[PDB]
Amino acid sequence: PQADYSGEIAELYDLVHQGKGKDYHREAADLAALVRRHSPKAASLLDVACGTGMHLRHLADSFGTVEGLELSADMLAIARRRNPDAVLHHGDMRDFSLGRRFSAVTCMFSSIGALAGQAELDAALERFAAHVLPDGVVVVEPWWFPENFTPGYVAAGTVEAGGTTVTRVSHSSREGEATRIEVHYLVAGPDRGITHHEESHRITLFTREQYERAFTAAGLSVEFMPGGPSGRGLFTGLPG
Amino acid sequence: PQADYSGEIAELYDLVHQGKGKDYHREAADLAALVRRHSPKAASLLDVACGTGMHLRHLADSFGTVEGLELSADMLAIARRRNPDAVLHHGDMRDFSLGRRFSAVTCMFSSIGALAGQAELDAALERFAAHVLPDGVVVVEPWWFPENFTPGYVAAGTVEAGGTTVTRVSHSSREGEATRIEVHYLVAGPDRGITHHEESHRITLFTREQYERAFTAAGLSVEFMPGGPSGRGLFTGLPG
Ligand SMILES: Cc1cn([C@H]2C[C@H](O)[C@@H](COP(=O)(O)OP(=O)(O)O[C@H]3O[C@H](C)[C@@H](O)[C@H](N)[C@H]3O)O2)c(=O)[nH]c1=O
Ligand SMILES: Cc1cn([C@H]2C[C@H](O)[C@@H](COP(=O)(O)OP(=O)(O)O[C@H]3O[C@H](C)[C@@H](O)[C@H](N)[C@H]3O)O2)c(=O)[nH]c1=O
Ligand SMILES: Nc1ncnc2c1ncn2[C@@H]1O[C@H](CSCC[C@H](N)C(=O)O)[C@@H](O)[C@H]1O
Ligand SMILES: Nc1ncnc2c1ncn2[C@@H]1O[C@H](CSCC[C@H](N)C(=O)O)[C@@H](O)[C@H]1O
Repeated sequence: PQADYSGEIAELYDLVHQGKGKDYHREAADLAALVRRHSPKAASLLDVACGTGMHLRHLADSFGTVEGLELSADMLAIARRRNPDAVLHHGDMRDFSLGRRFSAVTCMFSSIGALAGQAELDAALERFAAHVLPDGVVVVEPWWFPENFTPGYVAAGTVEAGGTTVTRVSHSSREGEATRIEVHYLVAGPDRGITHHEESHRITLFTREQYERAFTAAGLSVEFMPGGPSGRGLFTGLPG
Repeated sequence: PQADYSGEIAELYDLVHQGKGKDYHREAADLAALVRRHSPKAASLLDVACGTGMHLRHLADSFGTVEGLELSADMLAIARRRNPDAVLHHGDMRDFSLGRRFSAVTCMFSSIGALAGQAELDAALERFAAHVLPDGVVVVEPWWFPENFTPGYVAAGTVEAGGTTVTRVSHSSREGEATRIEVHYLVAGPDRGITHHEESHRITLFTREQYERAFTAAGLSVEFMPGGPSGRGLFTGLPG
């Protein structure tokens, strides 16, 4: 299985997540209101691990200048197509340097959990702090805390769009201090026939203290609020 | 991919077909009624390619004595558990010889489409007539005809049993004189994780007249009723 968000997996991302019920329009509106709460006059936003650019496409309608960073070229391609007039960088949230700062730096949908341990987490928070304006805000949607993760969780759904049926089923286990989530897809359409795809990801179960440590090492005050877009809450941090 | 109805594919059969809405109770009832129409005092019944023995289990409530014949040892094992007091034979519809005759010889759910070519169809029908009593009836549920099969058809459904989620997705193409149906499964549960399975079959697209000629060569009068249990109609033959 792949772990790199590429190929047909990357192609099926938007369809499966929309079918699961993810509402990027609501999420972007919530996020713009969160940002303006901590930074009333905020005018620009860097979305880190922006994936297919779905958040940016909507954040564009609340913020004058949006920008992305994304490690997977195949995810980035879809995002650039969707956000043709924004700058979207190919790069790595651990070690990136855009030479500018934004009112908000966001990292959504637990993309932070692709990092391996405290050192990587710390390095990414430090980069997020390096790209935020002095009156701005950094927003990170965490993965589950270890005590709130349910090993053995099964998600299964099937959606169809434009002649094609796509079933996605995931199963998750605890693997050391991370979730191993294994995801299988069957994709069937009249002319193309049926194929099976798979991916597999390790998503780190950082504790609240570990996120907090990373924010604080970056010069950011930190606040957690439970709930948020995926039930995992949101951290925000403010420089100074 | 397997073609032989074995292993996990055989274990999944009942759940997926019942999940798809197949009602062997109502089909058994209909079949028993149809049998009696033609042979009012009918007492015994042979189910050829009986698979998991689902029809047999309900036909037992209508006919004094039921028996089956199945090629696949793994399907048959399921059928023997389900029908512990009936005789179920391990054998081939193309050439079996049981030593006795029955009021009804049935062959249901397009099992007859595993045969290729007029010679095999003929052979099977002559065996069915070699096992029917003189006042009894042969019932064969055909596959689609070449004129009414829908190429490109995709089926997808999900069912859950015992904590396990099973998703089955089929694609069907016209592969010459048969339907190629390729079936994929994803099976997931909290304790067992996810597993993928696949089968693929050619199911022969015999014309109406090919079945008619098989029944005729076998000594049976033949009638066709459109619709039937699965949309494909039903043929019935009476020795004579
Ligand atoms: C709702 C719920 C979820 N979970 C965990 C279980 C499983 O690891 C995950 C939900 O699985 P999913 O719905 O198949 O995954 P999701 O759409 O959330 O996407 C997640 O996994 C994919 C692979 C990542 O790209 C994505 N960034 C993640 O959010 O979240 C829990 O532990 N408890 C819960 O109540
Ligand atoms: C609804 C419909 C279906 N079809 C064809 C398309 C496909 O070949 C078949 C439906 O496939 P399915 O629902 O996946 O299959 P089904 O449950 O009927 O099982 C069939 O294929 C399996 C492999 C055999 O063991 C079984 N003996 C067959 O009935 O029927 C048609 O031609 N016209 C139709 O209107
Ligand atoms: N080190 C890294 N730097 C930047 N992006 C990364 C990364 N590791 C993983 N990712 C990206 O993180 C994303 C996780 S999926 C979430 C994508 C998007 N934020 C959304 O909400 O839909 C994928 O696009 C993946 O390629
Ligand atoms: N030559 C042959 N003789 C006997 N059974 C056969 C066969 N070729 C295929 N089969 C059986 O045909 C069945 C098709 S599935 C239909 C099974 C059952 N009649 C039901 O209605 O649910 C499978 O059990 C397969 O193993």
